[PDB]
Amino acid sequence: PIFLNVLEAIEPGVVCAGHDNNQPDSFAALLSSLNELGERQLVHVVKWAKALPGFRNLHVDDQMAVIQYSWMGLMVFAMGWRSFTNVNSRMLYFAPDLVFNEYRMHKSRMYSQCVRMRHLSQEFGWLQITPQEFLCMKALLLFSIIPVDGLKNQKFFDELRMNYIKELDRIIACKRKNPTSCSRRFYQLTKLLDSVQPIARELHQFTFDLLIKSHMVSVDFPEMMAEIISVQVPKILSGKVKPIYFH
Ligand SMILES: C[C@](O)(COc1ccc([N+](=O)[O-])cc1)C(O)Nc1ccc(C#N)c(C(F)(F)F)c1
Repeated sequence: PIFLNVLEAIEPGVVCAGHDNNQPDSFAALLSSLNELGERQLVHVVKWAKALPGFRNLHVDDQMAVIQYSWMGLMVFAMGWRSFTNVNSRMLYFAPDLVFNEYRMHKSRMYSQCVRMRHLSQEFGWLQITPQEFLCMKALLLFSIIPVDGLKNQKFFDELRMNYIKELDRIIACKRKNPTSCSRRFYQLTKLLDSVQPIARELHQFTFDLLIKSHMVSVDFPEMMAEIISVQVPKILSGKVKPIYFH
């Protein structure tokens, strides 16, 4: 299983937020830690993406763009998996040192989004998503958001995305002789993948609004994140960059 061996091999390890859990919870501290954790994960998402089969085929400018557009969604999906495996969806496992209970979900002012991610977390269990399906679905997520005006080399991207879908087909067919069974599974997985997008959108909107008023609530945005929120996120929010839904 060359393809799956690679996905397993490059899967990022544990990333901590550096949050002070000995301090009473506050909006400013919780968000600063989410921001810092976001940036720490981006470092790994970039290394992960660049090590993915065929990613180098993409034009250099498209590589960066795709990573930045998919950043939020990729983190959402992996976070939901961690919440399921580590705490059976009882809380949201953003990081070992940044676990959200309902109180934190509320204090962060991201309650609706957190609840949707908890539901996603539960879905991993309800649908009995295997670790290999998770890995392949997450890679596919990276190739699920593009600009209307197109990428520099759209054809290369279309080929790569198609190949990742084919790998998902193979993983689904592995140990499934009945085509009907494969079809139902593909339906379930693509429906689950689609559900990630609306969640990332709510987080993008929240993050955008927060940055614009950051100086009013004492929230610290890392240099890199601020740039991406001000340059890339608005393209998504204004409809210039859109997710590719299956349904
Ligand atoms: C509020 C914020 O810190 C904003 O972080 C951003 C994350 C991504 C972008 N972006 O443009 O792709 C912008 C901002 C945040 O949502 N941070 C995090 C940090 C870690 C994780 C994880 N795991 C998550 C997520 F995805 F679970 F919501 C969110």
